[PDB]
Amino acid sequence: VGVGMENLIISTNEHASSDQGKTVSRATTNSKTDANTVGVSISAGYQNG
Amino acid sequence: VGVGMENLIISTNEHASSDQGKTVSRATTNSKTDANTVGVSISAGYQNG
Repeated sequence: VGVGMENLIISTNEHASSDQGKTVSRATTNSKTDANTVGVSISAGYQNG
Repeated sequence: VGVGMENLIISTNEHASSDQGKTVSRATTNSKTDANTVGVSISAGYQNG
């Protein structure tokens, strides 16, 4: 009795995945600011004096 | 009866994974602001008086 092989079949055990996603968002911002400025200027020249 | 070994084969049981991803997004912003300023200036000098 002998055994002969006629075909070899390979099944790869790899895992494949796919993902699909959607996002919607809304943001609201309120801002409040105050500023203070102090300035000093010195000028000197000759305009008819 | 004796047993002799001719080859040793090692199969490492480590898990390898790869991931590929793409993203597209769009944002829209609307802004509204109001500002108020009050200023006071004092000047003193000598220009023909």
